[PDB]
Amino acid sequence: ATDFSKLSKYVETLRVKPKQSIDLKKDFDTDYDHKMLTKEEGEELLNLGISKLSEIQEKLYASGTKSVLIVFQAMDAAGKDGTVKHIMTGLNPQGVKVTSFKVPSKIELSHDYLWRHYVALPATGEIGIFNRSHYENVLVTRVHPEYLLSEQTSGVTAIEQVNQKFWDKRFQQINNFEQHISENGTIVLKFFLHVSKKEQKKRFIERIELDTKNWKFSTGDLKERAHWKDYRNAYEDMLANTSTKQAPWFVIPADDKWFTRLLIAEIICTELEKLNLTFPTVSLEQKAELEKAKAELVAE
Ligand SMILES: O=P(O)(O)C(Nc1cc(Cl)cc(Cl)c1)P(=O)(O)O
Repeated sequence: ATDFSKLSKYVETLRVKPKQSIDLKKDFDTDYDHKMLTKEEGEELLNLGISKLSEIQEKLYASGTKSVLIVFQAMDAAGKDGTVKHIMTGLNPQGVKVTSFKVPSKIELSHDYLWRHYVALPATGEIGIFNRSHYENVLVTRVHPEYLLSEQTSGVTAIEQVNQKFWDKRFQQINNFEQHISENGTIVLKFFLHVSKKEQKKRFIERIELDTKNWKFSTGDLKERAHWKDYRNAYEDMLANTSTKQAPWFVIPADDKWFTRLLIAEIICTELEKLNLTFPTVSLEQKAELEKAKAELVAE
């Protein structure tokens, strides 16, 4: 009945189940038109979600036991960078690291495609946010197989060699990677921000018309949009083969940003709450030390 219980219920429908097939036009909304709360209420609940998340982070850091890896993927202008900024703003910098994986360096191209991601994994007690991730290697690379030609370790000397079997094998490799880290103390949560083609267009135009922001918009941004369908295919096949119970994907409607952020904060808090984190407790010995310390201070 409660608005929070409505949200909690709705959130469980966003998890990609391991056995399901994925049609992003039909099975998953870019916009939710049955919202259980107003924007204003959503904004106030998001702030609580960020505070709860900061509390969890501090308990995680003080514990130094599990690590947390949060992956974000999205089409351009879905609101991924803003979502990451908004979260980061409310967390302590000491225990939290954002890595944005760009075009690989020459050195990175001299290792397997997973190496730079493995290198950047979170240490125990830390939270690692991959803003773009290892998944780029079954997404941007799949839409533009020509990139595989610069990958010395990938074994591809001509794009005609690349077929469904090449992608199936990357999905297995990615799954093995995430299972391993999951079996060795890392909680893995993956978010695809799902924005409609129409809303992407409206965001592109809005930016182009802002004399304050339009220095940021290139011709290349259109080019990736012209591959909308190829990206959708790549995303579908990936979500259908790399969401496990242990490392789930969540598809988040991205067309209303406040709602996107709310949902992501909720899911992260919900999932991390299963860890039952608590702050350190003060033992009798420690209590005696405190009382002694305070006595000495007062005695000065
Ligand atoms: O990652 P975000 O989606 O937040 C991205 N926003 C954005 C906006 C426009 Cl109108 C065009 C393009 Cl190509 C991107 P950013 O500029 O915040 O990184």
